Amino acid sequence: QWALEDFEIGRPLGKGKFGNVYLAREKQSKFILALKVLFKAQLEKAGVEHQLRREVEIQSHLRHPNILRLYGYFHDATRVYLILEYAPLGTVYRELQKLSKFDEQRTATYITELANALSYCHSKRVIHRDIKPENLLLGSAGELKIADFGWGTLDYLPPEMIEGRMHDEKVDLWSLGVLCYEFLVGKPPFEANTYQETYKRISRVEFTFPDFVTEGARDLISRLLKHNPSQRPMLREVLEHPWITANSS
Ligand SMILES: Cc1cn2c(-c3cnn(CC(=O)Nc4cc[nH+]cc4F)c3)c[nH+]c2c(Nc2cc(C[N@@H+]3CCC[C@@H](C)C3)ns2)n1
Repeated sequence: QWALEDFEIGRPLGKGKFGNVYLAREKQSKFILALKVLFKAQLEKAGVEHQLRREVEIQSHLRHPNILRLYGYFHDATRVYLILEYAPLGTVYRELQKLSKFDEQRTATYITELANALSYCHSKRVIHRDIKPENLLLGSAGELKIADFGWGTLDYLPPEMIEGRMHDEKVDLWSLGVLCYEFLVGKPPFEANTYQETYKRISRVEFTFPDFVTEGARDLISRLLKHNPSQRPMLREVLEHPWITANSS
């Protein structure tokens, strides 16, 4: 249905592992959006193709306020184009580089917004499995918006995923705890200088808190960062946690 001709391309917003995402404007409507321009080569040469058709069919039917909407797609001779919602306030990754760390109030609200989005996702049996600051964006109101559902650093992946074992929706609960720690501390709990140092830290669940981390934050992260998935809470408990209710908005 769509074609490059129907849009006016703007500045590059960011370069990713398969191509770049540009600011764009559909000519007739004047609708501002994000144009993820990915190379057919870089994608197909790494056997990724199947995940992009997934991202297409998942992100398009996925309608929620905290989920980057996908309006459509197309593919010319050399490249592949996904027409996406534009997050005026950019990535959470960039915000965290600017601020270094986020306060208890900004963290709680992001976990809440992630939790509500993931709660909606776990209904259609949609598990993200790849939540990380780079895939978390910010709408006009500074509200969190998740991108890239088609699915590499180990940081946010739980033991089950890395060890090649059976995984559930509980994978995203763990990622929420790696994020909650990261947003408050400024680095993820298992951050190491090698894949193998990280693989060991995640496997043995070896992480520490700086002095400033609140007891309620120490609690939630510790509840979420459990090796056995069953022992992790579920989203309705995260949303009802005393640290989240006290500090969220
Ligand atoms: C980078 C980027 C991406 N955007 C998306 C988007 C769409 N898809 N995805 C996922 C994806 O591209 N993934 C991906 C790409 C390639 N290969 C593998 C992959 F997995 C993110 C939507 N909106 C944006 C966006 N908006 C911005 C606003 C401002 C405005 N800014 C605010 C702060 C202060 C100042 C600088 C002004 N800056 S950036 N930025």
